[PDB]
Amino acid sequence: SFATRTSLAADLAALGLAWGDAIMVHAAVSRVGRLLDGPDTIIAALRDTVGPGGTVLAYADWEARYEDLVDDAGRVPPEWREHVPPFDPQRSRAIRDNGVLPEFLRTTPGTLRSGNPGASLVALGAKAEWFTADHPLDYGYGEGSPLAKLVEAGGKVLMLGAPLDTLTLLHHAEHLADIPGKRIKRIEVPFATPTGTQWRMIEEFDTGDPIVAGLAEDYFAGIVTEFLASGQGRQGLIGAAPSVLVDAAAITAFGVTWLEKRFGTPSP
Amino acid sequence: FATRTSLAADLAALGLAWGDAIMVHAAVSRVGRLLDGPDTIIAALRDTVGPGGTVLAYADWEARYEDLVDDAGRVPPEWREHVPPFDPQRSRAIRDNGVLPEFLRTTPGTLRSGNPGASLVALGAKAEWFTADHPLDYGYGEGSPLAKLVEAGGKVLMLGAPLDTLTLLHHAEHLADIPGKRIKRIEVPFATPTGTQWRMIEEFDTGDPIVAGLAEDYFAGIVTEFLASGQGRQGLIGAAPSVLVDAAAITAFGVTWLEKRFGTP
Ligand SMILES: CC(C)(COP(=O)(O)OP(=O)(O)OC[C@H]1O[C@@H](n2cnc3c(N)ncnc32)[C@H](O)[C@@H]1OP(=O)(O)O)[C@@H](O)C(=O)NCCC(=O)NCCS
Ligand SMILES: CC(C)(COP(=O)(O)OP(=O)(O)OC[C@H]1O[C@@H](n2cnc3c(N)ncnc32)[C@H](O)[C@@H]1OP(=O)(O)O)[C@@H](O)C(=O)NCCC(=O)NCCS
Repeated sequence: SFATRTSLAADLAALGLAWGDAIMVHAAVSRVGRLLDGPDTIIAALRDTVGPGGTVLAYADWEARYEDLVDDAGRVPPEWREHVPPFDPQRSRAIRDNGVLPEFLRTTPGTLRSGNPGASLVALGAKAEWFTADHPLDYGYGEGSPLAKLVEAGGKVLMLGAPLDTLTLLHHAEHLADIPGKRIKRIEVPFATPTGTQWRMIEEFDTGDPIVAGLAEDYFAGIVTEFLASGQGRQGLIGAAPSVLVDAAAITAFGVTWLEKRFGTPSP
Repeated sequence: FATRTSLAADLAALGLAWGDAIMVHAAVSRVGRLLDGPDTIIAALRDTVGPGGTVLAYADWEARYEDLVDDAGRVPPEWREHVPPFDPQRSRAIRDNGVLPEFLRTTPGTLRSGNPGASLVALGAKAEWFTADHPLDYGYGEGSPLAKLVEAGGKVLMLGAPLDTLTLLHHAEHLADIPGKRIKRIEVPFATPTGTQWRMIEEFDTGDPIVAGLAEDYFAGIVTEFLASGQGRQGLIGAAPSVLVDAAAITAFGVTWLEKRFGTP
């Protein structure tokens, strides 16, 4: 009844994960079933399937409880400024909303973590340095971001039993979409540096809610559901977890088209 | 919000001092709302104790393979090379001990000793010494990290944790001169470059009391008697009722406690 490193690797190959792939994972680890090495079995199986030339990624974000204290400008009151732990890509935890897997991947030796805290990705493998280098601090889900690099490299996204609305790459589609009324987030962020804490205003399209008004919180799940119903992507079990594997470029373009058909003015 | 500074003040108020080697057993949920989660506790401990001190915790490890028993403690041959081997840098801390040992283990600079079931994690001035050369047999006895904590005059902090989780009292069980001590043997897999390598580990069993006739949680009674004798300190760390005891004192108290009942003075 134990799911092993070998058995999960076989499930991953059966679903379409291939040697050399760059694979970003969204997991609901409890749905995989009985795991012999806990969540680390999932990470190992992904690395076994993808080989030393591939890369395993996950969405990290970070635990910034201090955001409950910021004013309407997104700035930290002076009374709290020196009590807020600054972001350090090597020490700051992955956000707890994203599950156990991003944090377990972050603390796997060799894993790198990009520099934009809220948009940070973790990467482990051959192109981890490229994925995590020079993450732009403003609009960190757009051009030059790890998500943009995942599309460029022909990477893939694996929903390992996770709800389909957690597909972070669709925030990149939100950034690219040519639509009016895009919601913007501004937040002050402290960065750990060799000379001490540096504070910096971060501006981006807001990813805590849909990019524009008139959308349900989980409307990403609808985009993926329509994507799968249209015959794109792959479906199958990884352990006990029903899973979907999609092409990063395909789901991004589908998401942009989806948004621009509904709120934009598309071509034909 | 409870902050790094306020928790460090609570720790100093309770008796944690500059340069101390402090071993922590925590129930993080009782400390209250923390601005940097459990890492605030680790930071406050290092701030209170300073660069000359050391922060420690009991790591153990998740050896779910132990559920594939055989009563002599051996892994069936079909599983011997599917069992995840112990790697001191990569194996997780056991989850029975709470989130704090694992958060401390993955703090950069933290080291972890080589006896998997008895493994301690240490961060600070003497972390390399504390975690070095952990004997594979009787890893709660002489030359162990727990013995080194006693030797260094360290302290143990029960940070809202149930008092029976005080791992150092297993060292008192090892030291106690008493008959009928129960012994555990188990096969343990170690990760090596050429594949998994095995070690038969022998130790006094720490899953149950050292001898028969004791309550499962009798460590908590020992700590209560220790405090009732006027030793150690109690107080709040954040919202967490806490106990701070001297490692050498509680060990000697524990040895005497066991030797009054089953041994001889
Ligand atoms: C929210 C969500 C994570 C909840 O799913 P979940 O499986 O219940 O939570 P996790 O993924 O962290 O899995 C936890 C499992 O891993 C194990 N686990 C967790 N921490 C562990 C630890 N320190 N040691 C050993 N095992 C551990 C546990 O066995 C646990 O299973 P259990 O509670 O049944 O015993 C999931 O629905 C999801 O959304 N995943 C994608 C997250 C994401 O990418 N979000 C992006 C922002 S929208
Ligand atoms: C079993 C025991 C750990 C349960 O106490 P607990 O406080 O409920 O569990 P933890 O210590 O791991 O604290 C978890 C808290 O830290 C936070 N936390 C846990 N994981 C987190 C994560 N990835 N990110 C951010 N915060 C996290 C949570 O806020 C959680 O509190 P909540 O779930 O109530 O909201 C405790 O009773 C105990 O025995 N501690 C001593 C253990 C020991 O040393 N045993 C020795 C062997 S006998």
